[PDB]
Amino acid sequence: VAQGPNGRALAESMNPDLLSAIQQHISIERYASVTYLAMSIWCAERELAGFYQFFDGAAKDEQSHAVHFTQYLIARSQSNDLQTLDAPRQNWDSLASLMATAFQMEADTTSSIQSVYALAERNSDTRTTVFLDPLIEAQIQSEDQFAYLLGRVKFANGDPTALLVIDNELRAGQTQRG
Amino acid sequence: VAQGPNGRALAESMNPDLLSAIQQHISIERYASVTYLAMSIWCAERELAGFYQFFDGAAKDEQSHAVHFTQYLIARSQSNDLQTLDAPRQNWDSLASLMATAFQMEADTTSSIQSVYALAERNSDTRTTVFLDPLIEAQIQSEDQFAYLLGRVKFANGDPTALLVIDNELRAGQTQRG
Amino acid sequence: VAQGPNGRALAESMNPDLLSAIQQHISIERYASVTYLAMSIWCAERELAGFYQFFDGAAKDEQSHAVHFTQYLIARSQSNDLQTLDAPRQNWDSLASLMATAFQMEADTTSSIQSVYALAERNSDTRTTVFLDPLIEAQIQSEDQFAYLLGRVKFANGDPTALLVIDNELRAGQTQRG
Amino acid sequence: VAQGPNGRALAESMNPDLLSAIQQHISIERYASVTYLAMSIWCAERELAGFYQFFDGAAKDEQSHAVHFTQYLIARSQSNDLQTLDAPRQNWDSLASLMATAFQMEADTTSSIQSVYALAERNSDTRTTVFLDPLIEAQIQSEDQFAYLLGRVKFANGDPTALLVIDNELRAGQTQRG
Ligand SMILES: [Cl-]
Ligand SMILES: [Cl-]
Ligand SMILES: [Cl-]
Ligand SMILES: [Cl-]
Ligand SMILES: [Fe+3]
Ligand SMILES: [Fe+3]
Ligand SMILES: [Fe+3]
Ligand SMILES: [Fe+3]
Ligand SMILES: [Fe+3]
Ligand SMILES: [Fe+3]
Ligand SMILES: [Fe+3]
Ligand SMILES: [Fe+3]
Ligand SMILES: [Fe+3]
Ligand SMILES: [Fe+3]
Repeated sequence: VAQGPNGRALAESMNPDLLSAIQQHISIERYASVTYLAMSIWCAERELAGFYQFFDGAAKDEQSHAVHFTQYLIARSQSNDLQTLDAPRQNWDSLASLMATAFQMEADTTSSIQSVYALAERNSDTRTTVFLDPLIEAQIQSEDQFAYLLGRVKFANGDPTALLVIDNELRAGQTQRG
Repeated sequence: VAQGPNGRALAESMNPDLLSAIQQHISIERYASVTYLAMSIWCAERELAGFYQFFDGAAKDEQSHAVHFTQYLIARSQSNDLQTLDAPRQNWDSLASLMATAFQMEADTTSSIQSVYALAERNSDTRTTVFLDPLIEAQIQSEDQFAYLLGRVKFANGDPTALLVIDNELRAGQTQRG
Repeated sequence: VAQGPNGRALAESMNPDLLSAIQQHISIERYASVTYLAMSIWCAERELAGFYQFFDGAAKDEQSHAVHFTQYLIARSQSNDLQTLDAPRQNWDSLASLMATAFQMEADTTSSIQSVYALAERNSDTRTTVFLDPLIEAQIQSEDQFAYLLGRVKFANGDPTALLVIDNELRAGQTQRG
Repeated sequence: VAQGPNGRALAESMNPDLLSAIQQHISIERYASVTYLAMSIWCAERELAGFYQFFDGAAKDEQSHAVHFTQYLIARSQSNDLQTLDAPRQNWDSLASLMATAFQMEADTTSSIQSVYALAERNSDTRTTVFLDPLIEAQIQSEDQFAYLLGRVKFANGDPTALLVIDNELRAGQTQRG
């Protein structure tokens, strides 16, 4: 029985480029987390309590996704390499602009997973594509959800009255088309 | 005991023009169904989640009405003839325009039933008028409901803020005067 | 943030040939639905109440599958295009012939999904293959089920007594190998 | 306040031909009752216990229908006139022949109601058409049910084995398409 790079028994070696891609993606999940924390704060600073609570939960969820990836590397007997985390964006001129950044962040998360997915297929790593399949499925739902929140905020067309109604929806947990 | 056109024992023959009228009306119910599906999609594309859920349920209800009619022909030992279904309308410039089409669709459904009703009376088919009586009663309630939804949307006068409030009413199931 | 063809925020563009293939497949699910409705009617006309109830439920399930696909296009910010629906087949000389058509309809549904799947892989659309994966899994179970119902009816070798026993199985919900 | 023919306060006079038609129809319901009793006995004599129980209940139901009509005449302040009741048919060469007589008996019951209905319309007696409307609705269901039982027995094509299976269905209360 061979030992993998993290010291555990190795079921099958992993291509180093694929390992680096996964380590890089863990950073993207962690960056999404701190970005949603920043967005939560921006919302709280403007008394948008429902948006604040939504993004506060979204930040914890993104961290959970990152940890989920670290567990996969452990399972594959590969080393984790937790990286320096950039500071998030923290300033937006409107809620609509913030929600656009949030949507792009989800689309960018999926793109990163897709890039890892393509590299795993290049290396015939079926464990990794199977591991990523449910995460892409969750990304479709997340993109649908953030397209819903962004589009609903844009529908409000900057009217504070409409944004308060949407804010109360989010505080109630009404955060998807349903 | 005579056998009816669908092969079952025949309680009483049905005039072929009346049969064709019923088969035609089944198509109208099926067309109402796919129209409400199209309207549900239009609403979902604009993040009008409550209107989407309402029309999604309305589409299933219209299909149930169609099946209810096929069961009556079975009960009368008459042949069903499921027809080609036209594509629905799929484009509207506003929610108010969509709701106007929806109201007209309900009024047109009732007109079709009324036409079948008149033909059954011409042929002294009391089974068919008795069968249609509760369906006309349900049409009155449906017309009242869609006049309510259309009128409430028109009252909003295109204000997104008011349409969001109405959207949330529909998501809660507040879809009639009550 | 770019807007997709249906107006929603776009996470990633979709190849137009892949979009048309998905729109075409939605038609196949809707056609399976009306085909199972026709089969339900054929069974009811022959007092095969269990087969009638089975196909009545199967028709609603196929419609649900179609709606599931329309929701995916919404999630991808792609336009739906609900198409004209052909009239179903409505005449069979025996229950065994009807069940053969039903089995082929399920196999043909899977073939259509497989064709969409191959086109998504050609375009590296991992969202679409992930979306279709569970639907292919459900197709395996559906093909297993309809091979079971077809084979059991063929085992009956046209004996009405055996078909009544099977009819009662279906009315009880005994519709799979289990 | 005028007194009606049965002595009670009279809300509106009834045409004597319409009264005789209703009195005649009460006889038809009573005759259906004793016919179903005879059919129950025929079935019991052949150990068809499920068919026996079905027709035993059907006989009581027909009597209830007759009483329902006598109550309407009371409500209209009209005299009842309970008539001599013919002896039922009591001999059949097969269960299929018996079920054909049963189906015709239901169709004939509806025809009698229809004849009363037409006479009430001739006399603009809207109380009577309203009273008969739900009874015609029940007749549609009864005709559907007896077409189902007759057709299922005919499907058995005289095989005792199939008739035993159907007999057990009826004993379990499985007496309609459902
Ligand atoms: Cl805004
Ligand atoms: Cl509007
Ligand atoms: Cl067969
Ligand atoms: Cl027989
Ligand atoms: Fe994530
Ligand atoms: Fe995310
Ligand atoms: Fe999978
Ligand atoms: Fe309808
Ligand atoms: Fe309707
Ligand atoms: Fe009525
Ligand atoms: Fe399907
Ligand atoms: Fe299927
Ligand atoms: Fe009766
Ligand atoms: Fe009866």
